[PDB]
Amino acid sequence: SGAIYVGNYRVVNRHLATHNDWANLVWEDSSRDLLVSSTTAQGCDTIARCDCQTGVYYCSSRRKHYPVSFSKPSLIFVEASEYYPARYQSHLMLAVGHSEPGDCGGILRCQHGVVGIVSTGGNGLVGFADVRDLLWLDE
Ligand SMILES: Cc1ccccc1CNC(=O)N1CCC[C@H](C(N)=O)C1
Ligand SMILES: [Zn+2]
Repeated sequence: SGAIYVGNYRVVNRHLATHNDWANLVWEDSSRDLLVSSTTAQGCDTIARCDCQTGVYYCSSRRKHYPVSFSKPSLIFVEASEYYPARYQSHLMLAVGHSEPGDCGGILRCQHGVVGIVSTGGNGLVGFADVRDLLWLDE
């Protein structure tokens, strides 16, 4: 679990969105596993606007932060799950690092701010949904 709170927006994994997220829907994209809802309170987070390929992520299944080198956002095949059929997930970045399904929502950050959130993984890999291209989150 986990979310990004920037301005009057809450960014969550689309597969973990609540009934309240859907009732306050701003934008969603199944191919990216992202959903953004509106908030009444002002958020605590800053979004990175950069091309960093290193950063640090929070891993809830270890209660620890880990440094990672990750690939640029790209189109990657993801096997069928209970949430989605087998498909290509877009804007996904992979890195070597521990992850389990409940780690989805953990933030990846570089020195410029929030880069993305955990969305997939397994076998010593962790995959992050990028948010750096969503320039509208800042206004
Ligand atoms: C092993 C692991 C580690 C971290 C996260 C997930 C997993 C394994 N489940 C998994 O990949 N999916 C279920 C949740 C939604 C995911 C998606 N983006 O399509 C697909
Ligand atoms: Zn950066």
